[PDB]
Amino acid sequence: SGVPSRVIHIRKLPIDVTEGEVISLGLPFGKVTNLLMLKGKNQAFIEMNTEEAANTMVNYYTSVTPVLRGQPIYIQFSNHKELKTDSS
Repeated sequence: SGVPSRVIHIRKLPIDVTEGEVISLGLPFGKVTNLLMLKGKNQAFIEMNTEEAANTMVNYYTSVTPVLRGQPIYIQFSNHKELKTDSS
């Protein structure tokens, strides 16, 4: 059944790109509730307002990968409950 997936961990992405793109892809998936580009190890994390959104994000990308102006940026699920906002 449903899979606890709210945060979408974007891989193979040069954290720093533009949101309009990252979110642009999520548009059809549903709605973006947040987009934090962790420059750390080139990894982004977006939060979908609906479960059907988060899933479709990675699920659909299960085969087809999204790129940026010619830069393929993988979109995978998260590895934690939910994205924490700094410290409130």
